[PDB]
Amino acid sequence: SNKINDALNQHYKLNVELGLVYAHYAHVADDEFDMPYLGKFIQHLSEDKLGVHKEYISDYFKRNGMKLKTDVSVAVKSIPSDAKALIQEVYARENEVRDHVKAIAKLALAEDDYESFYFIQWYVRDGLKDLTEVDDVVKLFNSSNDKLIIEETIKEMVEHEIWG
Amino acid sequence: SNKINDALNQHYKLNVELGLVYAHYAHVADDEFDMPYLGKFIQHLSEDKLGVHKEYISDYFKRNGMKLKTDVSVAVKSIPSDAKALIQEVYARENEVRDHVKAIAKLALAEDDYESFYFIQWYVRDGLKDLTEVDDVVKLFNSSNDKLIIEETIKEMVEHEIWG
Amino acid sequence: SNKINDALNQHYKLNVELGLVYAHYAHVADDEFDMPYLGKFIQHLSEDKLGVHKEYISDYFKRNGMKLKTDVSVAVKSIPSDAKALIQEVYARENEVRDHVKAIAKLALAEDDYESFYFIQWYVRDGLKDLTEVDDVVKLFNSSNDKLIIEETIKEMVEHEIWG
Amino acid sequence: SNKINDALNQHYKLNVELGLVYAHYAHVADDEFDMPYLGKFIQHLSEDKLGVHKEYISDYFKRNGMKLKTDVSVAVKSIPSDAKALIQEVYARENEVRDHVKAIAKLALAEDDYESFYFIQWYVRDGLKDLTEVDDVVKLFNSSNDKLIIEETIKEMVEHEIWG
Amino acid sequence: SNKINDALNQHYKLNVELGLVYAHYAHVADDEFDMPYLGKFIQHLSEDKLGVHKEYISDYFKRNGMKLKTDVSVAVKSIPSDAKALIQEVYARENEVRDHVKAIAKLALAEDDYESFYFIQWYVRDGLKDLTEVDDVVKLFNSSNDKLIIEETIKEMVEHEIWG
Amino acid sequence: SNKINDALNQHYKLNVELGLVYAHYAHVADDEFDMPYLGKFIQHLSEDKLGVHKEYISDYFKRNGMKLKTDVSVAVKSIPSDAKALIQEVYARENEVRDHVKAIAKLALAEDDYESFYFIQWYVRDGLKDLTEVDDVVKLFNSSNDKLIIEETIKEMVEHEIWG
Ligand SMILES: [Fe+3]
Ligand SMILES: [Fe+3]
Ligand SMILES: [Fe+3]
Ligand SMILES: [Fe+3]
Ligand SMILES: [Fe+3]
Ligand SMILES: [Fe+3]
Repeated sequence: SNKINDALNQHYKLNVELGLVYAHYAHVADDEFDMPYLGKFIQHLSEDKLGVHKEYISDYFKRNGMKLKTDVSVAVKSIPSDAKALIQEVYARENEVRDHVKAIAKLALAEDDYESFYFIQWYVRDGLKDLTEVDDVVKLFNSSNDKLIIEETIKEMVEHEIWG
Repeated sequence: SNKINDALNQHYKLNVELGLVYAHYAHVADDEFDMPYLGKFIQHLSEDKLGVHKEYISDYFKRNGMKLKTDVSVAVKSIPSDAKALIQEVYARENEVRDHVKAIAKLALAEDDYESFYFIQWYVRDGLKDLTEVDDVVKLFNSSNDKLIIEETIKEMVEHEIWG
Repeated sequence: SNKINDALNQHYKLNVELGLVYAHYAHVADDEFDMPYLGKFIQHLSEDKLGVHKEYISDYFKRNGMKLKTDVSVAVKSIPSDAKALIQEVYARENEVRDHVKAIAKLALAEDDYESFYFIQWYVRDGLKDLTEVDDVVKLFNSSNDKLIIEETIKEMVEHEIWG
Repeated sequence: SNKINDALNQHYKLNVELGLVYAHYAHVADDEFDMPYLGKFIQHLSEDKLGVHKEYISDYFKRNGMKLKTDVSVAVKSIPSDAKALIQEVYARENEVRDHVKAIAKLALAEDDYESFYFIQWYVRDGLKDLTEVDDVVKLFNSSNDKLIIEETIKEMVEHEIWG
Repeated sequence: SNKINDALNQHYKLNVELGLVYAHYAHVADDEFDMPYLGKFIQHLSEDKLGVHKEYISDYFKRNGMKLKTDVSVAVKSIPSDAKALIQEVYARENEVRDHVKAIAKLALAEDDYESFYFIQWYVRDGLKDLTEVDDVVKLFNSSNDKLIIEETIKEMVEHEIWG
Repeated sequence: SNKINDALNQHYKLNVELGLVYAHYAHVADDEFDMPYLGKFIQHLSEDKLGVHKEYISDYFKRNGMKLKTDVSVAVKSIPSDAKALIQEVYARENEVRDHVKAIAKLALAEDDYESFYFIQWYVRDGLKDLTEVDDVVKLFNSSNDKLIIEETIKEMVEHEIWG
């Protein structure tokens, strides 16, 4: 089936682009907003987005017999004003990748291709896991106004059976 | 100094592009040329190119006070015919990054910016180290004709005080 | 060469004077500004400035055959108003010692005296390391207004491969 | 009481000056008189003179409520002829610091300031301890004429309940 | 570049010749001057001169792509009169190899060949290290006149972070 | 006896020359014939030829009362075409040193100098041991034609009561 091929290629592309964008956001949050631990958090997100999230697609392509296509285009020319807008933008990106994964899963189940469904279950779980991990931090900036308190909270954060 | 800034930005861009290209080459060498261990070798190269090689530039920029710029554009539309041409192309890329690093070091020393010189010494070493690691394998395909012998050699390979 | 001798003697003198000044600043920050941990931080700076930073110059003089000269004159008759101005003054002193080291390195390389260059590389690294360590704390007083939060941050602070 | 303040400030100044002078003497004894172990001995003396001997005064000032004053002036323009005159000069400096401490203790007891007396007991002990440690070595150069025998003796030296 | 090739070939030749000469001097100091430990010292020097000091040049030639040339010519027909002249001659040889290394480093930096500079830094350090190790012993024969005292000193000698 | 002196001096000279020649052959076999393990083998041979094989003669000369003479002259201006001719030349050198040792032993026994006979027994054993070790490898190139198989054999080789 070529529809699953196209959808998984789109997901590969999206994952690479998000990895690079998150890396840049982590750097700019460390260098300008004077919050190194928000930088470490977004850097861990970027590493997970550039590692297993695309290595698994490459491996599945090796295993079932599809063709891979590399095509990336990223140019970060705009950044938000403070840490709150930055973390809300990261949250929106996660909320979008959730819907993309849902669309791929529906397409796979409508093709009678149950190996691809069993494959995409991992993503329909990890999407919610990571969105929750990011929402836990976007909730912080609604709770206090001293930067160092939020810093220590995120520090102790970085220091389940269904989802986790 | 802005010249060092421009040169290091160019190096950042080059490193990201090479990382992606090497990842694709590793996959296509595993999937088509029936050599998984050449795939593992090129994958380790891609990981080193996408990790520390750009994280160190990001950290140095954080530390001295320069501005980072993300701009990538990669589209792999051509691949070689057999493993020998693939490994020779990888070798050529390494031979090019060597010259790029040499130019950066000359520019840094001609600016009276000795912190950047002390910083780029690491790269003028790692360039030769990695070029040697790749030449060791491009020498293999001039020595035998059975694929599995080369496979076992690379397997035992993956299994100094100045350079290393 | 006598020019390198004069430059290294000037550096010896500067290091001794900075050691004493930092010791006094640590005491006055402990006794008046009610911040003992800022005192401990500046005391560790003073110890590093009065120890190895001049012992290494004495050793190099013993080793290559130059003459040492002791001449100190310090009189701290003015102190800043609050901890922020104190830490900014410490930062300025670090930013000055950086330029002094850069000048010595240029002079050494222009003399064809490569042993002195290999010797001063240690200083062109440690300058950036220590300036970063002090900037990390001068960033704190732009982030909060409760003294004890900054205290706990510095406490957990006191509790790399290129630079560090 | 301000008299104790003045006396302890004088002792602080004297200790810093002696520290620097002893450091220079250690270097010149290592570099010219071809005796590295006499250098190590005088260096340990200089470290003890520049460390606890003034840190304790700084701490006591923090604790009782007096003001500290930093004012140093050292210029070593003359050095003795051989190791014997050097060690005799060090001995004379110790014999002088003994009398200075005795004067401070008398002044403290004549003021009805018994905390300062309890504080200065440590110094009236350490003075005799260190003078004895130096006399043990100035006795050596009255016993032999081979430099290396004295060297081995001092080496094994560097390798009580009332005083010690 | 062929100039660096010629210079490194000259250094290879010089190192082999010095190795052989030092071996002969060690033997003759053991057999005639009745000092076995001076023999052991000079033998360790000869081993370091014949081992890594030329193996590293061979390895660098393998690594960058230059050609090696073996041409040796040694004939020890004259020896000094006592141990003092012997150790002073060894010292002079070290003082000469220092200048040879300095010339090679200048030539490398004037060619814009920074890999050779990074390579020769090791030698510009080891030269000073070894010259200091030999001067420590040539200082002994200015301190005493009993042979066995010097023997025990050298015995305990044979029994840093920048240089060492 | 001076005849034994002359013969042992000749053996000393021969051993030094063979050491240097073998070192060069090891390098050229690593750099040109693309066989690093043959290089390691010949390097171990060169180390044994330059170490104990001449240190024992130096020690025996110290012990019985003869005079040592250093005179070397080597110029490697010709090398064979492939690894087989190289290893056959090494074998011929071993076959020659065997006969030289036999001649020395006959001369010693014909002089009624039984200490020299007891001394040379070690060499009349080690000659056969080393010739066998080299013949084991010159037999390999008569058994296969893939370079990497021979490589793995020599690798596992490098990884008795009369002779050994
Ligand atoms: Fe994830
Ligand atoms: Fe690398
Ligand atoms: Fe420091
Ligand atoms: Fe003391
Ligand atoms: Fe050495
Ligand atoms: Fe042998």
